[PDB]
Amino acid sequence: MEHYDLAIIGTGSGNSIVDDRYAGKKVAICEQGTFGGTCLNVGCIPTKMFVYAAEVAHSVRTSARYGVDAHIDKVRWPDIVERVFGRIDPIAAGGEDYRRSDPNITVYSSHTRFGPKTDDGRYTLRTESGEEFTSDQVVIAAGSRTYIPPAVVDCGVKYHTSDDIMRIPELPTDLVIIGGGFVSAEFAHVFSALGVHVTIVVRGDGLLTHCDETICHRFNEIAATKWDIRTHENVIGSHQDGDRIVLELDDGKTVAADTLLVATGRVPNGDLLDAELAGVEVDEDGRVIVDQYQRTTARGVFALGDVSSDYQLKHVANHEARVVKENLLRDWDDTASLVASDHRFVPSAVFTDPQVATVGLTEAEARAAGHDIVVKVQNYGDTAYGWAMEDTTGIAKLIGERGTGKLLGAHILGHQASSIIQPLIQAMSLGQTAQEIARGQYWIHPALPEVIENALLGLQE
Amino acid sequence: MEHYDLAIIGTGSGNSIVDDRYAGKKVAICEQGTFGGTCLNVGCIPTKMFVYAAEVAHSVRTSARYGVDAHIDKVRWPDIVERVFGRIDPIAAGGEDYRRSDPNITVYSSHTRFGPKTDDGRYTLRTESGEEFTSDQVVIAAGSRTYIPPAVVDCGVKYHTSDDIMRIPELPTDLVIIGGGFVSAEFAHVFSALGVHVTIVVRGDGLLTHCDETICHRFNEIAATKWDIRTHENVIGSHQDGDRIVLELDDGKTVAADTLLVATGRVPNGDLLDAELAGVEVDEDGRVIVDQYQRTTARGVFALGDVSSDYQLKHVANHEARVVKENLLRDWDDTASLVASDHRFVPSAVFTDPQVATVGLTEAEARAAGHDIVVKVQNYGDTAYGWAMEDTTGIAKLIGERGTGKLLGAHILGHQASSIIQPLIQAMSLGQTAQEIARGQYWIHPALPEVIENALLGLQE
Repeated sequence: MEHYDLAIIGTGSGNSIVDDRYAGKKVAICEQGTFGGTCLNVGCIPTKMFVYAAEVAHSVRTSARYGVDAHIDKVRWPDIVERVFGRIDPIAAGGEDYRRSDPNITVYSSHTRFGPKTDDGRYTLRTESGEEFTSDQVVIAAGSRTYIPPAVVDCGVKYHTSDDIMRIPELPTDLVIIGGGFVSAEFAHVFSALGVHVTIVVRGDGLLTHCDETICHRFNEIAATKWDIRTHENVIGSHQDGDRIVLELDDGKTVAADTLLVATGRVPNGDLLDAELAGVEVDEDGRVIVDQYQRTTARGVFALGDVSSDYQLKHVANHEARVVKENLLRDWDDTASLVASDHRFVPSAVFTDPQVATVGLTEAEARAAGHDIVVKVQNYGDTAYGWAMEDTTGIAKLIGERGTGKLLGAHILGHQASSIIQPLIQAMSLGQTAQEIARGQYWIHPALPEVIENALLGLQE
Repeated sequence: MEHYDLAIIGTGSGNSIVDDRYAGKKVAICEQGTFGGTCLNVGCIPTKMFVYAAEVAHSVRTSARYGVDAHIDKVRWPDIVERVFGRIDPIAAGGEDYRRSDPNITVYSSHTRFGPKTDDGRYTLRTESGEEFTSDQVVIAAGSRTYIPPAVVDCGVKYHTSDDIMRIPELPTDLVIIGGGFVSAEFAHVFSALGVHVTIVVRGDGLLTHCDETICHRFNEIAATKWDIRTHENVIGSHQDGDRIVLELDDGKTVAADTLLVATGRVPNGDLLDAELAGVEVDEDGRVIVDQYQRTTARGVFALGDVSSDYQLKHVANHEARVVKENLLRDWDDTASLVASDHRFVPSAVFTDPQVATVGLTEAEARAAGHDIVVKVQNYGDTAYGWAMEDTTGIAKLIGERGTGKLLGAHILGHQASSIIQPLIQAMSLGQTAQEIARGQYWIHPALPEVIENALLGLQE
């Protein structure tokens, strides 16, 4: 019989768990699909890669705006796909040899359930891969999986999410997109920059109704002038009609396009473990119960982001991986000095046209929290940039508590959003105020971040 | 003869100093070139404006690397120039009435100069503009003035600096550029992106020998391949030969090109004021002497910016104007509440191909300060930005003191250098330690600012 000291499933951040410290144990990291979890092969890392191809293919489109003329000539879609996913296929087969070919660890193939605890209290793990093995401690990453509404299970039309549409063999002539959220808004810009009309069919009223209000506003009012935005219009079902896919719409007006897309949201993958038997709560989501220290209800076993966090992102996953790989040594005894995850302020970034990056709380949140607010919206304009790009619609909305000047969540759309929210992230996370950032440091001028200046300067303080 | 409560020489930042507070006094100003100083009319706002047109004209050139095809098609040089200077011609004569006619002030013309103090100790100021008036306090902005070596008085060939080469009627077919002193080599990229061979002729050894050593190195060793870089070889004399100008070199290398450029450096403007009579020392440079509080040697009179400071930039000029506009009221008595400028770290940004941004001290300087250092080189590469863009040549130099994990100057070159040094600028200003900044906050994954991540992570701590 085989038995390890520590086990892992997903390796989004689960490959970061293996460190020194242990260095002399038996470890298994049974990964089911490509080593890297959801991070490198399907989720965060593989995205944002096509984005630069799209950004060049968009700057050529907008070249006329800057006294420049440029032609698309030809689109090397095969070369773009091989440049993106020809980079992460051998590297994927690299973090796997880390824990297969190399000694004190051994990894197997897909499937990793849970089994009844042994009489001596150890954790049982089951592969449907003709094998069963127990261990002492097992941490679960198991990434996340995109979710398709029943409209696809009533037909069988070929569907694509973030998992596969980046490796589609051909560039469509006309594309359908459904979903208003994180996973769906990137491909709209990414593809439309490469010469395809996309047809957005959401389930609410507009795109991404779970972000900033005064950012949803001016993202709707630029997405309308590029993509076909159908509002509610709940897709009732689909029926293929030869070539060209046609979905049936809530108001009868059936919509047609070449290729399909879905990705309305994600769900964690804790259910597939049947942890109900091993005394672990999963709670419908797949989220798997944890706490501050990512500690579940069973001993020695833990979980990480996506599968468990309240943010399905890799930075929170890395902090949770930090506390996981650290807490298997500072035993569950001392709830102090056991090191807890940072589940305060986190940034989210959706790279579309234009980019968007948010952090902290929105106006609705702080108004529901009872504080009086000094919100400002700085136009990507009055800076010495703005006019250099003829940027008319880019904005950075910054929220701060009055009296003291405590910034509480920024929301920026326009050129350079992620590398502009980062000063605001730094100020947010560790006891920085607002004026401090404003007139306590130089802003190079005419550097891009100058917006923050007029974003912070004009506040109450 | 007249006497005012406040006088000014130049309104580069002089339009911002008179900022309420007084609101009910008599104020006089003196403009020689154009109301608005060098920022709005010649310096910061321009130069960097054409840069985005050039950067689009460079992304088209590099599109081939990313499975993209794009054409140079057309350069709308007249439309670019009118798009640039259609912003600073009416606004210059708009922000000027802001501080000249309305609502209780009077400003005069021509170059002004100090005159002998009156018997009651008041400052006399002389405009060659027929009229003369004195005052009680006078601030000197006088920006900075471009400097041409004697190399031009031995020829008479048409020469261009930052003042005018952006408003040249046509775009040359082959261009020569001289000057390596002040951070001038922006126009090299700006023009070469628009289809003209530029010929750099320095006076030292390489381009801009007053920057970081291991950055001058890897910037010269890409500028050699993109632009025609002629090393040292002091031109001295010149002789124009029709359209294409040919300079005669001491070593025989006659250089040829259509249009010329002259950006070897700038010098402060204290000499032309003959302020020597009104008791203010004009040091060797021609500069205006001040100190922490921007306090010169005569009372009530002050100076700010490049005309007096040791930094020829507009952000430091605006901070010095910030302290100035307040210190004209808090008399020299309380030197503790007379408030001082922040003259530690200052950021510089040179917008070329690619951009570059520096802050604090370089490695040589910090070695001259006696600290043992934990320098890191991030390489701008294995991060997800360079991983998606095949970014090979961008770099980030981070300097830090050992033991505690301090910091002594960041230096970043690449696509996004100005808007990435700003988190590092904020970290510099207020005692954040490398350890704190690294994993004490979230950094968006996958996103450009991840470059800072492994720049801080891969350290002694």
